[PDB]
This record gives sequence, C-alpha cells and structure tokens, in this order.
Amino acid sequence: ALWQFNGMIKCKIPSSEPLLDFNNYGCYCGLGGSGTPVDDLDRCCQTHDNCYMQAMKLDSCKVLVDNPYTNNYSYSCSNNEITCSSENNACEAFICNCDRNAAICFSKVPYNKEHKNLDMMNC
Ligand SMILES: [Ca+2]
Ligand SMILES: [Cl-]
Repeated sequence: ALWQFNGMIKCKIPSSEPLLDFNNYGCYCGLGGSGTPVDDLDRCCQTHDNCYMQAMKLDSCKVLVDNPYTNNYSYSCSNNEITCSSENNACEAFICNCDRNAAICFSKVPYNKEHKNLDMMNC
C-alpha cells in the first residue's frame, strides 16, 4: 500500500518526503500516466505503473480487491536496505517487489526539478 511504498522510498532516500517529492513528477510519477517518460526517474515510475498492471493480471490479486495502492504487505528497512517478507502471500509479495524495485530505481537516477508538476501537454 502507499504507506509501505512511502517508507521504502525513505529507506533508500532518507532526506525525502516521497509522497511530495515523487508525486506529480514527469508523465508517470503519480496516479496513472501517458506519453514518453521525460527522464530516467519518470521511466522508473513507468516501470512501476507497468508492474502494478502486471500484478493486477495475477489471479492471486484478482481474488481480493488487492488494489496495489491499498493492499498492505510486510517489508523491513534495515541499514537503508529493503527486504520483502516471506510471510507475504503471492499478490502482496508481487506488489512489494514492484515497490522495492521502484524505490531502488528512484535512488539511483537524477532528480530534475524542471520535471516536477510538468505540463501534461508534455505527455
Ligand atoms: Ca503513474
Ligand atoms: Cl534495498
């Protein structure tokens, strides 16, 4: 769920308020998306959106209203490393992996302030 994703991003980027810094960025960082990613961070967000789409294709998520932004899962942050838990069931585990991969991706790409609150005519 969004709560866990926020904490994962803070795990990798301890100075951030992720729900501010990484929402309404580019064409993809925020709910849904369109167009061509404007930079590698936006591409991280495109991949994450795609991962949530793939998740929802799984029968294990379809059985539970396991909507990735609201589906709680278990993970830890320790020494700024994210670990998804073996106690997660299949849908939860898939979402946790999507979120972990995106958090790591965000932490390894430039953050370009010119792409914050981008005009969608760019998308
Ligand atoms: Ca999105
Ligand atoms: Cl990690």
